Amino acid sequence: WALEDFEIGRPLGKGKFGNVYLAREKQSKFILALKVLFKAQLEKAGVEHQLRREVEIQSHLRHPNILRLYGYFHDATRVYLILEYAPLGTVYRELQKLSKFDEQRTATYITELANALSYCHSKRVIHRDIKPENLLLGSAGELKIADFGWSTLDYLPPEMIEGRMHDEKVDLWSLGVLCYEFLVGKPPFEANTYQETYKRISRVEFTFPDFVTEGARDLISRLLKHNPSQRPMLREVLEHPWITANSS
Ligand SMILES: CC(=O)N1CCN(C(=O)Cc2ccc(Nc3ncc(F)c(Nc4ccc(C(=O)Nc5ccccc5Cl)cc4)n3)cc2)CC1
Repeated sequence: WALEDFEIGRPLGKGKFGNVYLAREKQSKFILALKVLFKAQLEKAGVEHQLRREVEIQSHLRHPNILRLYGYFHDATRVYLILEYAPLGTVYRELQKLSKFDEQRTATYITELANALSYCHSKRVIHRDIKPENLLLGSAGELKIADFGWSTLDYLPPEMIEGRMHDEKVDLWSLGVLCYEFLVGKPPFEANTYQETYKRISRVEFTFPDFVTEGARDLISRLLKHNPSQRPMLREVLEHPWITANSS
């Protein structure tokens, strides 16, 4: 494949490593997404092997709630990734529109995530940074995870900011933060400065608005335990009463 094989549309967003553009395959007129990463920019970060980790990951890993990488190619100065196109966009933007999701919507998202993350883990794959700007939406409103790593302190667990050994439990922490932000509208450790957020995350200082229900409080509080070992398994998250309360 090559750049001349596609019609490029408007950009969809991002900026640091690569922008991601609307694309159309010239032959089929089928819609898909196209990421442009810069080779030199990748070499300075030293993440070139992490880009290869993705290409190797994507040849094995398939899940309805994870974006398919269809293929890849490269010219003299760029690396192009032929991605699946999530036509409803990023969860980040939905959260700005709706300000906050309701329980039934949050519970569905978290289940889709727990199923996704459960699959990833069982094949020795830890996602690093699940956050709203890395979560996309399918045509049926379903959660789709972009990226993995190549991988703001807001979603990082205490082990990572405090420089400790880390596990797949980092993803369980993120899920907790992601659940809180969904329900209340803002992340639980939000502060004015790096120093506060660090302190707050380190010490797990967060509180709940009165409206958050007992069940959601419980699930989130389990996920945001400082001790990673004390956090639940994805099995237990899927079998939590609040999750299985908010499901058909
Ligand atoms: C309601 C409505 O009319 N909408 C929904 C809101 N909306 C959008 O979200 C724009 C939008 C539309 C479609 C996509 N689809 C998609 N396809 C494949 C991809 F690989 C992909 N990857 C991206 C694309 C963009 C971003 C991104 O901008 N993230 C981000 C980074 C920093 C700050 C904020 C954000 Cl959202 C992250 C991942 N995006 C991504 C964005 C415009 C259209």
